[PDB]
Amino acid sequence: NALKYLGQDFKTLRQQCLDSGVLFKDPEFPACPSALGYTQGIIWKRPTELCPSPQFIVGGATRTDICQGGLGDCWLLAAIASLTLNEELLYRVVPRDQDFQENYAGIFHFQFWQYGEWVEVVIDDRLPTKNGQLLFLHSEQGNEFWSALLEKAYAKLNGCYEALAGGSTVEGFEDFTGGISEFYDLKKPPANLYQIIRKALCAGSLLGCSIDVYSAAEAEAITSQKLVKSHAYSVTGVEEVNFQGHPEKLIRLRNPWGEEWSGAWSDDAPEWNHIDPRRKEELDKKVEDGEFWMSLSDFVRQFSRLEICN
Amino acid sequence: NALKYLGQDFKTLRQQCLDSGVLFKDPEFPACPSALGYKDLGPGPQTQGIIWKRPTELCPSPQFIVGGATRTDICQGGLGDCWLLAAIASLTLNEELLYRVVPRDQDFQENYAGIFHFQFWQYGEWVEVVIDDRLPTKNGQLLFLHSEQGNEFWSALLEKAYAKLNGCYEALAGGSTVEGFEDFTGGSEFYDLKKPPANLYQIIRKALCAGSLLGCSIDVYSAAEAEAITSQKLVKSHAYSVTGVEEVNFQGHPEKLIRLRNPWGEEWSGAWSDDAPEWNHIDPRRKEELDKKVEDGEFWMSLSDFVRQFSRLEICNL
Ligand SMILES: [Ca+2]
Ligand SMILES: [Ca+2]
Ligand SMILES: [Ca+2]
Ligand SMILES: [Ca+2]
Ligand SMILES: [Ca+2]
Repeated sequence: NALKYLGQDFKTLRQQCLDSGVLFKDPEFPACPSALGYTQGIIWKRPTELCPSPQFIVGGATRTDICQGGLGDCWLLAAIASLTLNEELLYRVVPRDQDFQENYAGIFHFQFWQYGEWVEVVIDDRLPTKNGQLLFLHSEQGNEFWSALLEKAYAKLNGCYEALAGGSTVEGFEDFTGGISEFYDLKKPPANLYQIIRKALCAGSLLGCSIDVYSAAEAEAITSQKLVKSHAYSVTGVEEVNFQGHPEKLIRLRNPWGEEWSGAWSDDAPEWNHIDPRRKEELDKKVEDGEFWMSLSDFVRQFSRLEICN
Repeated sequence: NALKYLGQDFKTLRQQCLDSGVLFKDPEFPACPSALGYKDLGPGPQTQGIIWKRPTELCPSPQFIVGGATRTDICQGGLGDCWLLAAIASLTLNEELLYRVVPRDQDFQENYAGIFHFQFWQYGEWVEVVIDDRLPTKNGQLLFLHSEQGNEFWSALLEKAYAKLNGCYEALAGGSTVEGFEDFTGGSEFYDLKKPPANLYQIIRKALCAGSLLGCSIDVYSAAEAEAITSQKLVKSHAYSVTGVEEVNFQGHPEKLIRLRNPWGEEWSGAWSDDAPEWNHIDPRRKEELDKKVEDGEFWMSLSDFVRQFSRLEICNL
């Protein structure tokens, strides 16, 4: 039974609002510069003000819905994308019976992991905007707001949105479910890296990776093959194809921007025409979406580290 | 051997500076508003009149360590990084590990070039972080972490290297971990003090002797109630170090006592407090041993009042 953060109860607070005919304004996280953590013309808007018929979830709560905005919370967002592949645990963190029509009182709740247990966090649905548009996390589908709201929820538990940026975890994700964070030096990898990744993905584990830098000015810089440096990616898959008379190990990556690697095994790359055309159809998706394949060899050369949250 | 953060090598950068006859200025963490933070320490009240000064500009003869690297040297300044500072205070009770994080062959005399290094735990390994010794100051004083001995600077510099690794000083405030301390050495366990285990005393004692890091705090139901002070001088929503357990004989029975330290360096006013009358009712030697009368942040409580007053105990087993 989850701890109520600051003793706020979603159900009793929603009822109070509904009965009063008001929308929730969270006294513990005001729509103020202190919630931002710091940029002109930021106005807080509810989804019901930006849209006539806002949806909480459209076509399922998926990684497609994870596009980073003007905030350096890549690790959190690559983590949420990874979490979408573990559907049962995603829907612990993101309660599904939440929407903008039934019982709508401008209030939402999420469950996070803090201090060896589940914590329930209540928020109001005012979200920072600039120019009629969400500043921070948004979905590919503009009528969809579950991920915008989830991110505000993490920001609340971290003190402000800015505290979400820069680090390799956040409050609500530290030792998630009481599991073991494991890290692999990709420059000295295990011989069975492919299997360890495949097993983790099958187990509903969370995997991400980054490219280390040697200068603060090189952070977020983009390589000649369109990788972003010092930037958390999701590992979203692995497959084996037969290429040039031998097995060929592939790894699938997703940039939390939602928009990619231009090297071997990239979306429009020529290696896909030298495999079983059936495999090209199944694997080579040609969408500018942040998600792409690399060979596992190219993966270990380009990136510094693999993280696995078991 | 530890990974060098941003590829920065202490020994070769230090010699470059000595050979140049300059003092190191870290190009990767400028003594600028950016190194401070974004809201409570961003551009514009707590940051008005901040001057960065090296300890050599603050003092005529600055020291790195004076009479040991000990918890009395951890006094929190105008920055809400209490979990970190309770962690570091806790870590001072594990000497072997403290001196892996704080390399001892550093000073302000021989080889001094305004550069220091510390090793932290990041991504399942040790990381070495280099800093210059320019520290934030206001009104002629350190703003953030300082020692009780004003000529001592190891802990001030340590907290600066944590700030660097975390992006800025502000990044160290608010949390129950920080970059360089997440899953320290492969280590965390949490006890609900309102439904505690029968053997809690023994769990704590074992952990303290293992050289584990122990800490505790009081939860709030209101954000405004953070850092509020109770009628018995406890601070709410505030990281404390657990630094000791003892059993004394009191009113015919064994009495279990726990020692806590406020990382402000300044205390519980109740039973077993510094000047509490209970002490005059146990063996005089145990009183001289245990009852130190110093406003230093550190005090005893009975384990019974501890579980009544505090919400949660963290144990980070190394
Ligand atoms: Ca969707
Ligand atoms: Ca592209
Ligand atoms: Ca793509
Ligand atoms: Ca000292
Ligand atoms: Ca004292």
